[PDB]
Amino acid sequence: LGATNRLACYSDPADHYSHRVRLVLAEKGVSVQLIDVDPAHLPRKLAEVNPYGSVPTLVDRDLALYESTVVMEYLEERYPHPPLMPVYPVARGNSRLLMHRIQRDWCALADTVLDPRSSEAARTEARKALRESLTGVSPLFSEFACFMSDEQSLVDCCLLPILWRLPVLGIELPRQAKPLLDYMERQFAREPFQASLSSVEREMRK
Amino acid sequence: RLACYSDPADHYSHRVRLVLAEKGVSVQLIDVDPAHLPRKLAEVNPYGSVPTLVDRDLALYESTVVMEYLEERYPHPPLMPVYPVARGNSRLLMHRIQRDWCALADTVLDPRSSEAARTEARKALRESLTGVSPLFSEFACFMSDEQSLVDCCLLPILWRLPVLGIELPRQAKPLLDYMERQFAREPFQASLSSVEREMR
Repeated sequence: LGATNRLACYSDPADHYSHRVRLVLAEKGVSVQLIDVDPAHLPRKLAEVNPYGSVPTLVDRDLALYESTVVMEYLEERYPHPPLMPVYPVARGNSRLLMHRIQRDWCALADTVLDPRSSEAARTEARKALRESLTGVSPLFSEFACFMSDEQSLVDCCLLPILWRLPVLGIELPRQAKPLLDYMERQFAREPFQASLSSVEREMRK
Repeated sequence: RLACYSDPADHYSHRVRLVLAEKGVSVQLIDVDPAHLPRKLAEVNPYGSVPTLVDRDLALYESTVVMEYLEERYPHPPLMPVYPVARGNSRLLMHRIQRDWCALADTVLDPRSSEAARTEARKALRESLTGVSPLFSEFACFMSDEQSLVDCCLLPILWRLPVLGIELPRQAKPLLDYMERQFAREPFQASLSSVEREMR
């Protein structure tokens, strides 16, 4: 009788994967009960719906979804307004490809830097590799208002939680990265990004 | 023609050959040796991965990106449910097939792996498949009554059981029944490489 019946999200307030989803929810303006989870003490209602006990986990009546991209895609399709994906197959495939490249080229490296199981070498090299990669891609931010598009999209939702975390990743971008820095300044100021932040995430910057 | 860079032995490439077969689209298949990466593939895919789909101005890779592209590009016949909830459940089940079954299949087949990891992966895979067999009685396809990208992830692993060193127990009848009809389907037969044939 106590089964889930309202939209809610099990979210680790410190975790960039959870941030992705909180950001997509904030862009959609939908009503959602955020449920903070400690990643070392999973709640019981989460375990009985996600046998991997990962977050973010999105639940609603007769619904349990996890893995951030599954969730984000569910959200884009369930709540079309406003659109965070292009509609036609070519553009849509290019946005999904770019989300996969962000995951492998950037998110993986951030995860290596943050994970206490990483060796010294691994963390340092990843941290350096991530800094050089973002520096490398920076000129592309002079070409579109968002990342590889003039439109807010799930691409941005994947990238922004990492960029928000550069200080906690021990990374600073050089002056030549102005375009990427300008993107960050614009994007962090948007109301939906400001709404996506947990308190612990706020405390990660000034 | 659309072109597809495909490793004829690789289950991930098999997924995309199978989707292409389901959609009946005319495709130039270019076989790739993982040891020797074609220049024209390097030009469009900086990771040198397969399967890779190329059209004019289009280069897609990662098997799920490619499969979803093919579902949206060539809508007939549909390989995904139309509505957001059932589609989310279909994507979730593809994720679970990936982490529970494909990852185990990958460790078995990787020549880099130690013998102990290969042994446990075989056993884990054998048991999970045997456990879900009852589900195959409830639906014509895997967790649905319509051919789907879910089956497309699953079938290349099922095909590969003998090379993985797994036989399903006689009690797994609904799963075997699913295989018996699924393997005989014209698109599935169209999907097989000469090397995949040689695995049974």
